[PDB]
Amino acid sequence: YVKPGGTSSGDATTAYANSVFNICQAVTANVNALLSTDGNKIADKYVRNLQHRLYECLYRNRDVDTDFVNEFYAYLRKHFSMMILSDDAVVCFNSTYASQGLVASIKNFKSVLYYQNNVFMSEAKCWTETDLTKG
RNA sequence: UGGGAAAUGCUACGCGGUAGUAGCAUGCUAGGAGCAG
Repeated sequence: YVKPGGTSSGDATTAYANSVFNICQAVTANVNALLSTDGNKIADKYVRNLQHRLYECLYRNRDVDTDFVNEFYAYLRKHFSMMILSDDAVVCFNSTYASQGLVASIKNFKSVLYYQNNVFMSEAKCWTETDLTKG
């Protein structure tokens, strides 16, 4: 037969490929969440200036810009920490930021998967934990 | 007339080598089993 696509199982680099794909999904959810917030009601200038610079570096500038890449990566490390196995993830994220939609949430992931993978994540499958004593 | 070396044995000490014994740690290999995505 002819396999249209998708990963096989019996090769040697499946776990690493899935991990990279997972990280890409998370980062693009964060980018989408940040750019769809009205800039007239943001917090201290820093983040709103960051949003402006982000749109510029995304759609206007042609080649790569190293410093802003470093800055955004540092921001993500500050407010969005991930531990990643092959397609299994746990995220510890600042809640007050996600309240105003400055970082990801489950609705952003649902939208990203719907338009980038052609599957519909049902929110009854994910889980959200408020306490930190229990892991 | 206020001058002494070696060959033998004993004992003690240390080193070296040899063997045997025991312990410790590790590195490899092989075998078998279990868990996870």
